Amino acid sequence: PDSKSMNYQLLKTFSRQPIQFGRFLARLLAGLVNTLKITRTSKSIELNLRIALPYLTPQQRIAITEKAVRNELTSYFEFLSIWGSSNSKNISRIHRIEGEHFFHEALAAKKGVVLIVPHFGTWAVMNAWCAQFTSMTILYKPVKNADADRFVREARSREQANLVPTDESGVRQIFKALKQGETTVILPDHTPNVGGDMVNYFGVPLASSNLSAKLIQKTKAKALFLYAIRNENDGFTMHIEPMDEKIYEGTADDGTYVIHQAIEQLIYQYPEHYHWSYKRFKANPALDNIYNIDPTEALKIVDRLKAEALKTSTQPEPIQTSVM
Amino acid sequence: PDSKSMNYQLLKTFSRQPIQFGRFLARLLAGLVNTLKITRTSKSIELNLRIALPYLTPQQRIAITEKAVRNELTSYFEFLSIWGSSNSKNISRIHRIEGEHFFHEALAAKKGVVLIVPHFGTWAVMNAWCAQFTSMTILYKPVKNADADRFVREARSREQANLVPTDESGVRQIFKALKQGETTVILPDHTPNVGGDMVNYFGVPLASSNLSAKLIQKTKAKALFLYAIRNENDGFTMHIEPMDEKIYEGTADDGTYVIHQAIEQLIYQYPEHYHWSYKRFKANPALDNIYNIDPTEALKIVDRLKAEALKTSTQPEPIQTSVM
Ligand SMILES: CCCCCCCCCCCCO[C@@H]1O[C@H](CO)[C@@H](O[C@H]2O[C@H](CO)[C@@H](O)[C@H](O)[C@H]2O)[C@H](O)[C@H]1O
Ligand SMILES: CCCCCCCCCCCCO[C@@H]1O[C@H](CO)[C@@H](O[C@H]2O[C@H](CO)[C@@H](O)[C@H](O)[C@H]2O)[C@H](O)[C@H]1O
Ligand SMILES: CCCCCCCCCCCCO[C@@H]1O[C@H](CO)[C@@H](O[C@H]2O[C@H](CO)[C@@H](O)[C@H](O)[C@H]2O)[C@H](O)[C@H]1O
Ligand SMILES: CCCCCCCCCCCCO[C@@H]1O[C@H](CO)[C@@H](O[C@H]2O[C@H](CO)[C@@H](O)[C@H](O)[C@H]2O)[C@H](O)[C@H]1O
Ligand SMILES: CCCCCCCCCCC(=O)O
Ligand SMILES: CCCCCCCCCCC(=O)O
Repeated sequence: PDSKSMNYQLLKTFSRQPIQFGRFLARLLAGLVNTLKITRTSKSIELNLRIALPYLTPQQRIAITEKAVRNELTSYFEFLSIWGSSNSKNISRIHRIEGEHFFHEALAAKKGVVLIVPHFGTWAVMNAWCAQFTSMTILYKPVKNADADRFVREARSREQANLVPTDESGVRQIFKALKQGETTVILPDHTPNVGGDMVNYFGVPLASSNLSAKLIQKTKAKALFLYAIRNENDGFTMHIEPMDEKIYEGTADDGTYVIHQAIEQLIYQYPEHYHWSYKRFKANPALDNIYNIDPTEALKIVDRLKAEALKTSTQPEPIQTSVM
Repeated sequence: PDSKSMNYQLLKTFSRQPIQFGRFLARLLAGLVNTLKITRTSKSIELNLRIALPYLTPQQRIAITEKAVRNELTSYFEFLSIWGSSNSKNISRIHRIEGEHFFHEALAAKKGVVLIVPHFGTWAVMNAWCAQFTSMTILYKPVKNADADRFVREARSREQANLVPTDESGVRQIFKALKQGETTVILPDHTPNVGGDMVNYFGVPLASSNLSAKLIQKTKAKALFLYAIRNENDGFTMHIEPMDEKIYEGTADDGTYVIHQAIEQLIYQYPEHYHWSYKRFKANPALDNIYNIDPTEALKIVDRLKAEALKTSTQPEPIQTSVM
């Protein structure tokens, strides 16, 4: 009787679509199979977990890898439902919130609020809820495909999000919004398309955005660390956590490192909910090709590198922050 | 602008489903990724094409393999739409029919009609159309999953198909229906679960059903060879072709071989429309593990085997039909 290798509701919904729908979807899936994109993604997830969580045993690593594949794909289907739904419904999708106090307090302080959202869990579900208490200005990068871009921006417009370009005009508009006491959402854990700073990530110096830290340290806005995880029964639990006050100290690179620590701790606790498909660890000049070589050699290069970042740090010369 | 890496209608339909739908579908897809079923299927398609069409060049073989992956997946989504639709709509899905004359003539003869349908193209689309001219009795094997079985049988009941078990009681009911001048549909190109006859298939002796030939040679029913191919624009072209009269001669094994020839010719003409995922070539005691070993060694074993089936055939002893 081995089970739920389909549901009848599923089959009936697919069955009621036009033939064109099925043909287009099959062409999409087949394109994914024929170009090996699915295998490539699975292997990048596996390598990333080997890099960041080297203490897992082979068995634990298999369970986590399989669950992370499942969970990230699930998150993206969930995003489809979220971006097809009204604000009311998306708000009612939040069943439990932890740390709401810090959000309302940060809004009371009227110094601005920077919501720091890693690519983790079902993060797109939080926006509707946040939006009922504050205006939000958000960096937006148009999706490469026009129809998808279209869809996403109906979603964001329904949320009343103020979308701004991912360039210095968008950054200026975010500074302005924070000055007025409003809110922005930054996902800080991808590699910037242009620039910037070599900041350690799981012990590996990686080129990293400084945006969060620059906004926070200049405006003295409050920084909150946010994430949402699906519940056993169709709901989500949202978590709001204040950023360590160290984030205000030092250079933007120092604050960036504090954000990195928060991300690391979240992953350590919930490794199966991080979105591991992204090829983050390529962002070092020694690591440009680690997703394209033999996984074991890749790991040896990474280990060499983490080994040098320690002594060059006790050493007074800035080896690891030098960009060439 | 590279394109139709999604459509907006697609995204909006997925977006309007409940969150449960997305979670269940992602769990399904992820299960497929995590158990390597997708890679395994792709490799079985590739091996089957190497076995049956050894004259293809590597480039031609890649184009055909990719198109066959696309086309079989497309066929199954099309089956979903067909089995969710009314008879009227499914009939209007047939835009062009070739050889309709032979079908109406076979019904006029009132000796019964056996429709021989390879697993090819979009074969499930033909049933509704056939059903408006004749009653149909069909072998049915319950789908392993209960919900899917459910769905499929609403589809067949709406078609007024008389489903019968895949055992000798079903065979007796099909004989009875043919005696009355009615029609049956047999898909003859899979390996039987129990028995039977070593019949050459692309030069390889494979255990094969004899059902079609036994029905046809006893009842003298007319045998028609049927297949449907999707058109450029959302329709399908159906093809009805009389079976070579040799099918009436000799043993059931001889008639089975005539069906095999018809299938071979259809594949030679339309290799991209055959459903190549099925592991048909395992059905020989020398070939039990060819989908699980190195593809080149597999092909060497197959070539050895086709090499012996020739001389043992000119030789008077029945080497290849001996079942042990
Ligand atoms: C219909 C097929 C089934 C549906 C599921 C398809 C999964 C598609 C995921 C492909 C890989 C991720 O694809 C990537 O997703 C992110 C969101 O994370 C998009 O990001 C886009 O939306 C987010 C949030 O509104 C913005 O912050 C971002 O600026 C914008 O570019 C990227 O533009 C897209 O390239
Ligand atoms: C100029 C920096 C030099 C260092 C680069 C070295 C190698 C890079 C390692 C990982 C880089 C992956 O390269 C690319 O980065 C961009 C921009 O962040 C990603 O884009 C992604 O991040 C941005 C920022 O949150 C999101 O708006 C978007 O949803 C997402 O898809 C691309 O999906 C990825 O293909
Ligand atoms: C919701 C996910 C997306 C939908 C697409 C899913 C593709 C599923 C295909 C899996 C592999 C094929 O799965 C197989 O299909 C054939 C039809 O060809 C089914 O066959 C079933 O229906 C046919 C026609 O009504 C009958 O002749 C047969 O007796 C019956 O068992 C098998 O019971 C099933 O095991
Ligand atoms: C007892 C015969 C001894 C020879 C067997 C030697 C190895 C077999 C090689 C290929 C066998 C594959 O083994 C199995 O055959 C059965 C029955 O036909 C298939 O079942 C399939 O064929 C039947 C007959 O049309 C369809 O009703 C059904 O839709 C389809 O899924 C299974 O999908 C396949 O898993
Ligand atoms: C610790 C692993 C590196 C961080 C980057 C993960 C972000 C996932 C976003 C999904 C995607 O766009 O591919
Ligand atoms: C010439 C290749 C062998 C014939 C069997 C193909 C039938 C495909 C049915 C699809 C499936 O059930 O896996």
